[PDB]
Amino acid sequence: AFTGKFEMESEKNYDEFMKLLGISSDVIEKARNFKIVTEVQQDGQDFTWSQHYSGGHTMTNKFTVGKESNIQTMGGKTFKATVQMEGGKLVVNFPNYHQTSEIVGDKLVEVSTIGGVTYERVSKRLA
Ligand SMILES: C[C@H](CCC(=O)NCC(=O)O)[C@H]1CC[C@H]2[C@@H]3[C@H](O)C[C@@H]4C[C@H](O)CC[C@]4(C)[C@H]3C[C@H](O)[C@]12C
Ligand SMILES: C[C@H](CCC(=O)NCC(=O)O)[C@H]1CC[C@H]2[C@@H]3[C@H](O)C[C@@H]4C[C@H](O)CC[C@]4(C)[C@H]3CC[C@]12C
Repeated sequence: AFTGKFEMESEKNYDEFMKLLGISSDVIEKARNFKIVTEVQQDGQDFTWSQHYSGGHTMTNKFTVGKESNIQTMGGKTFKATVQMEGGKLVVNFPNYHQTSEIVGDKLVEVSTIGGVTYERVSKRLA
């Protein structure tokens, strides 16, 4: 149950990480300067995050954890894989991608891998 409103303030390897994944400039220009917000909603197996960035564009995804072909990017591009829970933390696995998504303490903490190279992110809640 990841639900809430969270503000980000940490980006590590950000400009290279988001390019490799397939952001041209759109989300990364907004993240480096303004640092992204979100509103999350989890209904057991069913999941939704909605994110918002500087000019007040929305990007959402809605998927069922352990189900496939409903999951989409910061840009909102759809993909097919199996999102998995392990210790209550959400992960996908790909040839080119991996990541893991969790709550530590009261703070929200994410650690990600593309092409074998690492990203990590940090956020504070105010729901
Ligand atoms: C507000 C931002 C948005 C990320 C973004 O779009 N950044 C562009 C960039 O990284 O440059 C992040 C910070 C940490 C994220 C959370 C962490 O992964 C932990 C936690 C993981 C859950 O599985 C789903 C909700 C969420 C709260 C995540 C939702 C949302 O994703 C958050 C709270
Ligand atoms: C940073 C990556 C990818 C960004 C990207 O590929 N952008 C391409 C584009 O913008 O064109 C983000 C975007 C959306 C994310 C997924 C969606 O938010 C849904 C899902 C949520 C769980 O916390 C973790 C797994 C999972 C499945 C997320 C894994 C990391 C993804 C795939």
